[PDB]
Amino acid sequence: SKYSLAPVAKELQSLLGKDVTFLNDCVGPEVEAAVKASAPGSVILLENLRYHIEEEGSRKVDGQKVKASKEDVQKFRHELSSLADVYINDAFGTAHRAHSSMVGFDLPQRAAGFLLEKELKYFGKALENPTRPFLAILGGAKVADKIQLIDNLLDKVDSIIIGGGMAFTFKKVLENTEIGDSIFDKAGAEIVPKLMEKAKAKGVEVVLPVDFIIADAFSADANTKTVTDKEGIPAGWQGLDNGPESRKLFAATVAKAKTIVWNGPPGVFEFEKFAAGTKALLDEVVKSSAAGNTVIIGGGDTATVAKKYGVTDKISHVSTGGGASLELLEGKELPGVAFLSEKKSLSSKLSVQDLDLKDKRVFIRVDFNVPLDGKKITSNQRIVAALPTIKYVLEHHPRYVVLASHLGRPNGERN
Repeated sequence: SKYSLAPVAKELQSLLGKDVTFLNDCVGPEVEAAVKASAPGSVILLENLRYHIEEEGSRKVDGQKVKASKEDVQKFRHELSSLADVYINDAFGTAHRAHSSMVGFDLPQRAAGFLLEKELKYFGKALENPTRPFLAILGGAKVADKIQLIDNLLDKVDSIIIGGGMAFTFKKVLENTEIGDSIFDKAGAEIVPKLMEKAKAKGVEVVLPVDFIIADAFSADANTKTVTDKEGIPAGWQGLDNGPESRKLFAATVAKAKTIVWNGPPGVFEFEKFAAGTKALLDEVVKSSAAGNTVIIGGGDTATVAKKYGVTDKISHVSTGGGASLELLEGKELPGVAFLSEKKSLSSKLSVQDLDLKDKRVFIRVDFNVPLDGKKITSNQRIVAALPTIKYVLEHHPRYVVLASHLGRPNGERN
């Protein structure tokens, strides 16, 4: 079956050098029986949690949402729960979701794993107590979306680069720039003044692009040409990337920073033609961490850029999250994180390390949502990254270590 975690159990066994019992489900008498029948200290990997509608809580049948009742959901959670004495969450990328594997273990022995810990830590120090200047680079199509993100960041950054399609609303509202058919956010336009007034009151330098690579159609082979903000964008065109001067301007700002949080590329890097400002910005960000500074790449978007050009090892921290990263930056409490244990901060929270794990049935929600394109993993990175926690727990003599995760989108059904 397509979204089966079967290959992962196979890979994890070698990666661990310890036998891994793979189960064909995550809940049910058979899972409960197999687990109880495991040798002491065994490692067990359950089947894709999302084979069940009550993990997420709903699924879509022909574009028709089908939501599970709270009781069936509470049932699933109870079943998940019955497999463990200790619950460790090491799945940062799903922590912003109020899913069963995230918020359904009704037991006090709950803790964060090393990887989730790292995520919270990095984003915690940056937002809370960074080496200054603290620079935040944002990029995206919509500003209406980033309102709470931008607003939370102004309370902490020294400088903020706003690039990408969202820039245009900022540019048309503030400097009445001639944007062509560029993405304009009528809703965000209303709030830009409020946000700018806040930046001034806090001493934040807001850096916008001053020139743009414009296209006659939003496609990989559209006609392009460079224009400055002064020149403006004509009808039939739209900005899809940073211009040559906006890059020197962003590069200068990047150079000034001691802590950087990058969340959104400056242009459409997916398009070979509109990827220059991004490779440029990304080149700047690497030099900065090379010079010893703290560069954290958030999102999944920006993280894709780091991987695309192969410089992940050059960055202080590329977030695994994506929507989880974003929520941290907006300062929202993550469902799965507010679910964790005490002290309330990011840099805080109970950890695997704090709990007694000997003779304990240790359940760990890992991230084995590895990419596939050969009905076999194409990047076991996520699996490799999960090992320290697994290995830490194993080293502590547990009754066993039950592992759960999701993979792909089975859509609340086996597929």
